[PDB]
Amino acid sequence: GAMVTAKKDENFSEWYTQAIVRSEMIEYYDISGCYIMRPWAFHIWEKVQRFFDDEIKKMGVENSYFPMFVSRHKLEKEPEVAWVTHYGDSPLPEKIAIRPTSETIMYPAYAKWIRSHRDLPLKLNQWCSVVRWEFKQPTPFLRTREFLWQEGHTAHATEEEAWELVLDILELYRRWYEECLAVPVIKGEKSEGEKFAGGKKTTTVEAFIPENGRGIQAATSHLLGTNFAKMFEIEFEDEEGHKRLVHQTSWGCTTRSLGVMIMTHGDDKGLVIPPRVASVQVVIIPILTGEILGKCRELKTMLEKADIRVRIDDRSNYTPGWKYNHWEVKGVPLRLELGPKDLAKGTARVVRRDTGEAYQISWADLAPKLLELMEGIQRSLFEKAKARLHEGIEKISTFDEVMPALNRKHLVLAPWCEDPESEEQIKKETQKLSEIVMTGAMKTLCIPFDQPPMPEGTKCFYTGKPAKRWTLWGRSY
Amino acid sequence: GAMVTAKKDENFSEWYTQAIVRSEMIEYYDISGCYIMRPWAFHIWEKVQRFFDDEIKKMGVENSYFPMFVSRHKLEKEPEVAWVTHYGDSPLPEKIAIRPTSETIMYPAYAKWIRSHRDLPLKLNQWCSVVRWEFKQPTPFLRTREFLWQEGHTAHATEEEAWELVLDILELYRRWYEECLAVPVIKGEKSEGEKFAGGKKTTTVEAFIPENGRGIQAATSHLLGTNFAKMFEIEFEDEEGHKRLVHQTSWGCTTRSLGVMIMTHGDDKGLVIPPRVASVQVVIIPILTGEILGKCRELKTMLEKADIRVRIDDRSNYTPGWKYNHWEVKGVPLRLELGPKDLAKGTARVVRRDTGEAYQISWADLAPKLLELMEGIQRSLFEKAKARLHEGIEKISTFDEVMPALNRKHLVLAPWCEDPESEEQIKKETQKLSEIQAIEAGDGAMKTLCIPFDQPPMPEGTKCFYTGKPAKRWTLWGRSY
Ligand SMILES: Cc1cc(N2CC[C@](C#N)(C3(C)CC3)C2=O)cc(C(=O)NCc2cc(F)cc(-c3cnn(C)c3)c2)n1
Ligand SMILES: Cc1cc(N2CC[C@](C#N)(C3(C)CC3)C2=O)cc(C(=O)NCc2cc(F)cc(-c3cnn(C)c3)c2)n1
Ligand code: PRO
Ligand code: PRO
Repeated sequence: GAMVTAKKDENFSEWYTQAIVRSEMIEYYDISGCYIMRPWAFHIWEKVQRFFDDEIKKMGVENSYFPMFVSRHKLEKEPEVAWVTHYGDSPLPEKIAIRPTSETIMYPAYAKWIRSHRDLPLKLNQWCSVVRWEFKQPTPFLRTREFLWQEGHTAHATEEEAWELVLDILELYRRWYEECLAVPVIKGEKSEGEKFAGGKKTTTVEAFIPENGRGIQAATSHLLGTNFAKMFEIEFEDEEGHKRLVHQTSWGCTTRSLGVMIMTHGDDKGLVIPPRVASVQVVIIPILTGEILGKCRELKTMLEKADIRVRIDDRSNYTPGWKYNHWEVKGVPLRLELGPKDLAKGTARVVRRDTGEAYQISWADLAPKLLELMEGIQRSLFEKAKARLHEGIEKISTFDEVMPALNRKHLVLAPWCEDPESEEQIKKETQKLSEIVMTGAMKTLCIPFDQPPMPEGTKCFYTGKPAKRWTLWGRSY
Repeated sequence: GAMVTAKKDENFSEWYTQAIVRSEMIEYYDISGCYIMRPWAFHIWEKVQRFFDDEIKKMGVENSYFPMFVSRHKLEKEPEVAWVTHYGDSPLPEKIAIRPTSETIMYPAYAKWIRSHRDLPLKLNQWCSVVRWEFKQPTPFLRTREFLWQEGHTAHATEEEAWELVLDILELYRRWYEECLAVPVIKGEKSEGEKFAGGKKTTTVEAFIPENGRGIQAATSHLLGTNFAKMFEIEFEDEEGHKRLVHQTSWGCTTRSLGVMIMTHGDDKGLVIPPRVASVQVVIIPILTGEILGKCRELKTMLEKADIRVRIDDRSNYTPGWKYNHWEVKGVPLRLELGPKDLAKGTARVVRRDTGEAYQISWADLAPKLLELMEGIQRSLFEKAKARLHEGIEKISTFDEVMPALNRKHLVLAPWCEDPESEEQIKKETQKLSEIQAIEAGDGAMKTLCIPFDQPPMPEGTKCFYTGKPAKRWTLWGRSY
């Protein structure tokens, strides 16, 4: 048999490795930092990809594909980049490099395509792989040297429109995590030191892993503004003849979501998959003759008439207990058992994956009851995570409250004056205090949109200067 | 005013570039061999990809994604590969390679995954890009140094099942080209020298460009057989305990398809895009003031209720004829003109892209008539291309018939004994003659395309059209891409 023996609330690392390995999600590779995405993990990426694609196509964004290579001189305009130097056995003219981001590849094309305001807005997106090479230790799904992602780049006439689309894409990411993956995220504004290089303002959705008390950036949505139009000479004309700079936005989302989705919902038994991204929503396990096996196909067709995803585990050379454990660690939401007594009884027995609750349902009520079951499972999966999230955040006043809260594996919400030097000072002294496999330092995660009230007079929690906004702090990824 | 000045049947080389550039399908990148696929071609790639994906999901094939790099030792296991050596300024402990094809990447994992007969069959597929860095003349879509594709790799317990899957995948490719792209292909078997390296037998579909009389391999499906399992120790335990080798198949299809489609259908005006893959099936062009745009949007919604892809070109800054030409070079099959005189009569004037025939349809009859018209356009495009294909293939007996046919921009179906030395000699001999021909012109070899599945009868005996040996089968020959 193949199941999970590690406990999630003890050795979280080994539990994560077991849950993602013993569920046929990843496979190791001989090249460090890279992993093989098996179909069970990929059919979730497919669902979130199709959803986000439909949504951005409703916004008018069109898909495209730009090369994976970039000339050296077009990238030298403002590391962890990999370069190509040979073709078989001979050297090339210029050493071309692999894309860590397609701004320097697409924007030369944007300047050529954009001439008049009638060419705006230009909204492009592409689904591609991206290489980011670091010495540091790799972690599956979260810190991968080569990850799949979507990256969209838009160019608008005015900054108002650009900012509006930035926020719309951030809302799309919020739905991606909260509605599709049932992982609660916090919308926020990035720090000046934590924001995208060369951009004006960077928006983000942040997630929280309670087991290690670490924050992690789910997705990102940037307002580049005109800072990149200067770098790449992307200009247009209004109906007055005046050459003006375009306002650019860029945004992206990786397979890191999947990893987050796992840590938020897996338990000591393995995976739990929200019914909205589950490749197989209901698995039918026949228990043994032709009558039972043929009735299972009738029930499969019936549930497929309700757009439910059903696979019958008619595999004969496998004990039913092995199928139980197999699909338990797989994370399938509802498992459906049908034996001979069930077929005679005219009912079936389903066991939900989140709580283990058993249900006896008649065949005439099977489809709507399973719909209600999946909806309730998704809602509860999201609510438990929301509760853990808000119990993992502490509202503080001074810095003397920081180190206890960090030790409780929590985050802090503090009044901050946004002095960029103060953030580095705070990181340094939090690391120093933690010193007494990753750092113990505390940095900014975001400046949440849902801003709590700032009282009449107020004070920064570190420098004592007048505080500007509430900031989320914590040990991060 | 992006038009197409070139003539397709005169300067075809330039016509292709004009048709693909002034439709805003491709854009040029500073690195040779790499091209930017703008949305107008990518929304065709999207449709063919959704089609093939649904169809292979019916076959139990599940999608995945393997890394884009391969180790040196695992790749050199028995070229045109791009090798990564540095990160920033520092070199690497081992040099890695960018994938030309992911056999050496997936198959080490196959060896780990297959243990018993219960793990078989195993059907994987991935949609990604591959980098073949040939340093010859790059052609958009046709021969690029970086191109998108799907590659599917399967492993079975017996070879009959593997070959069955091979032929099913090849049929899926024939549907991809003839039912989606409306481009006729020929199913066939690759020669012993042109088959996939290390494989047992390669099946293929071939397409024909008449303007330069060239054959081009549309897609491919390989029977690797037992050969790769020997390389990567991919074995399983039989139902009886005997340890045996898997039988593997590998198949793939690239963006080249799109390219071929263009060459098959575009005319002197620009693109012609088959309606089953077109991003905009019907373009509504207001003749230019809300009285007209309102009815345009009403018709847009009504046609959308019939799953018709409609975009209304309400850009008031251009003349209607400019819009006509702009959506003609893009190859939109149907153009719906709605003038102010049309609003009182309650009709609209629809013009199709392939023939130019113009119809005037009532608003109520709009949806079913446009459905019928798109079906007819698809049928007529494919049937015209199929007739052109059968006009361009010459059935021959002697090598004396070869050079005439090749000079007519044609292919030859000839009885062949299938000895590989014979193929190489015919290649060299056709080149050594086409060059002597072109000497007196102020400025060409022929190779095997496929051994078609629909073999004509082979009379008793019959001599190979080049060597005089007893002929095996009718092979396709022509100048290749
Ligand atoms: C899956 C994924 C997604 C990402 N991004 C980047 C873009 C983004 C999106 N979208 C955001 C901007 C974050 C939202 C995303 O998810 C970034 C990375 C990444 O740095 N991988 C390189 C790498 C390899 C490795 F072996 C180890 C490390 C490492 C780092 N610190 N330590 C201690 C080890 C890092 N890996
Ligand atoms: C788009 C694409 C698809 C392919 N495959 C991959 C799979 C396949 C499909 N489908 C099949 C093998 C046909 C089944 C296909 O077409 C192969 C290639 C390719 O060799 N590109 C490298 C290249 C660059 C270049 F600048 C020039 C040349 C060149 C070659 N001869 N001359 C005179 C110039 C070649 N380019
Ligand atoms: O990688 C990043 O962080 C940004 C967002 C997508 C494109 N560049
Ligand atoms: O590259 C090729 O020719 C084959 C097609 C599938 C993968 N390998």
